[PDB]
Amino acid sequence: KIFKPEELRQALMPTLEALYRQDPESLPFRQPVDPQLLGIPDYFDIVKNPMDLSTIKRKLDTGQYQEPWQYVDDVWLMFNNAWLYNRKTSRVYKFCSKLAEVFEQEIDPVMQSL
Ligand SMILES: CNC(=O)c1cc(Br)c[nH]1
Repeated sequence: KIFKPEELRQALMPTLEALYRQDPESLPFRQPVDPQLLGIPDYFDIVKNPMDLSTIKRKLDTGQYQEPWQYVDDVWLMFNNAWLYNRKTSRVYKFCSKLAEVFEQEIDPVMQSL
Protein backbone atom coordinates (compact mmCIF):
# COMPACT_ATOMS: atom_id res chain seq x y z
CA LYS A 1 0.00 0.00 0.00
CA ILE A 2 1.47 3.31 -1.21
CA PHE A 3 -0.23 6.64 -0.46
CA LYS A 4 -0.68 9.51 -2.88
CA PRO A 5 0.29 12.82 -1.27
CA GLU A 6 -2.91 14.73 -2.02
CA GLU A 7 -5.01 11.69 -1.01
CA LEU A 8 -3.25 11.33 2.34
CA ARG A 9 -3.70 15.07 2.86
CA GLN A 10 -7.43 14.93 2.13
CA ALA A 11 -7.86 11.97 4.50
CA LEU A 12 -6.02 13.45 7.45
CA MET A 13 -6.80 17.16 7.11
CA PRO A 14 -10.24 16.99 8.85
CA THR A 15 -8.52 15.61 11.97
CA LEU A 16 -6.10 18.54 11.99
CA GLU A 17 -8.87 21.04 11.26
CA ALA A 18 -10.74 19.65 14.28
CA LEU A 19 -7.81 20.60 16.51
CA TYR A 20 -7.58 24.08 14.97
CA ARG A 21 -11.30 24.66 15.50
CA GLN A 22 -10.93 24.42 19.30
CA ASP A 23 -11.05 27.93 20.82
CA PRO A 24 -9.48 28.63 23.23
CA GLU A 25 -7.74 25.27 23.46
CA SER A 26 -5.82 25.36 20.16
CA LEU A 27 -4.40 28.84 20.82
CA PRO A 28 -1.09 27.81 22.51
CA PHE A 29 -0.51 25.31 19.72
CA ARG A 30 -1.15 27.34 16.57
CA GLN A 31 2.45 28.59 16.31
CA PRO A 32 5.90 27.26 17.28
CA VAL A 33 7.04 27.92 20.83
CA ASP A 34 9.62 30.72 20.71
CA PRO A 35 11.53 30.47 24.02
CA GLN A 36 13.33 33.78 23.50
CA LEU A 37 10.14 35.74 22.80
CA LEU A 38 8.41 33.98 25.69
CA GLY A 39 11.32 34.31 28.11
CA ILE A 40 11.51 30.60 28.88
CA PRO A 41 15.14 29.72 28.11
CA ASP A 42 14.77 26.26 29.64
CA TYR A 43 12.27 25.11 27.00
CA PHE A 44 14.62 23.48 24.52
CA ASP A 45 16.49 21.75 27.36
CA ILE A 46 13.34 19.71 28.01
CA VAL A 47 11.66 19.70 24.57
CA LYS A 48 14.21 18.39 22.07
CA ASN A 49 11.78 17.99 19.16
CA PRO A 50 9.31 20.88 19.10
CA MET A 51 6.08 20.46 17.22
CA ASP A 52 2.98 22.60 16.74
CA LEU A 53 -0.13 22.73 14.58
CA SER A 54 1.27 25.17 12.02
CA THR A 55 4.27 22.90 11.45
CA ILE A 56 2.04 19.80 11.21
CA LYS A 57 -0.17 21.58 8.66
CA ARG A 58 2.81 22.71 6.58
CA LYS A 59 4.13 19.15 6.57
CA LEU A 60 0.72 17.85 5.54
CA ASP A 61 0.50 20.46 2.77
CA THR A 62 3.97 19.68 1.35
CA GLY A 63 3.93 15.87 1.16
CA GLN A 64 6.21 15.40 4.16
CA TYR A 65 4.14 12.47 5.50
CA GLN A 66 4.54 9.33 3.38
CA GLU A 67 2.44 7.26 5.81
CA PRO A 68 -0.43 8.19 8.16
CA TRP A 69 1.43 7.03 11.29
CA GLN A 70 4.07 9.70 10.64
CA TYR A 71 1.36 12.32 11.02
CA VAL A 72 -0.08 10.64 14.12
CA ASP A 73 3.43 10.61 15.60
CA ASP A 74 3.79 14.38 15.12
CA VAL A 75 0.44 15.10 16.78
CA TRP A 76 1.38 12.99 19.80
CA LEU A 77 4.82 14.64 19.91
CA MET A 78 3.16 18.05 20.23
CA PHE A 79 0.98 16.69 23.06
CA ASN A 80 3.79 14.94 24.89
CA ASN A 81 5.98 18.06 24.73
CA ALA A 82 3.27 20.08 26.43
CA TRP A 83 2.57 17.40 29.03
CA LEU A 84 6.28 17.25 29.93
CA TYR A 85 7.06 20.96 30.08
CA ASN A 86 3.96 22.34 31.84
CA ARG A 87 2.25 21.88 35.20
CA LYS A 88 -0.72 19.52 35.13
CA THR A 89 -3.23 22.25 36.09
CA SER A 90 -1.64 24.94 33.84
CA ARG A 91 -3.73 26.36 31.02
CA VAL A 92 -1.39 24.87 28.39
CA TYR A 93 -1.57 21.39 29.92
CA LYS A 94 -5.36 21.47 30.29
CA PHE A 95 -5.74 22.79 26.74
CA CYS A 96 -3.41 20.05 25.48
CA SER A 97 -5.57 17.40 27.16
CA LYS A 98 -8.66 18.79 25.41
CA LEU A 99 -6.94 18.60 22.01
CA ALA A 100 -5.83 15.01 22.69
CA GLU A 101 -9.41 14.08 23.56
CA VAL A 102 -10.64 15.62 20.29
CA PHE A 103 -7.85 13.83 18.42
CA GLU A 104 -8.68 10.48 20.05
CA GLN A 105 -12.45 10.72 19.44
CA GLU A 106 -11.70 11.36 15.75
CA ILE A 107 -8.53 9.62 14.55
CA ASP A 108 -9.76 6.02 15.01
CA PRO A 109 -12.24 5.77 12.09
CA VAL A 110 -9.88 7.68 9.80
CA MET A 111 -7.05 5.22 10.45
CA GLN A 112 -9.45 2.30 9.95
CA SER A 113 -10.32 3.75 6.52
CA LEU A 114 -6.68 3.97 5.40
C1 LIG B 1 3.00 24.66 23.83
N1 LIG B 1 3.38 25.83 24.63
C2 LIG B 1 4.00 25.59 25.80
O1 LIG B 1 4.24 24.45 26.19
C3 LIG B 1 4.30 26.67 26.59
C4 LIG B 1 4.39 27.98 26.27
C5 LIG B 1 4.68 28.62 27.43
BR1 LIG B 1 4.97 30.54 27.71
C6 LIG B 1 4.76 27.74 28.43
N2 LIG B 1 4.49 26.53 27.91
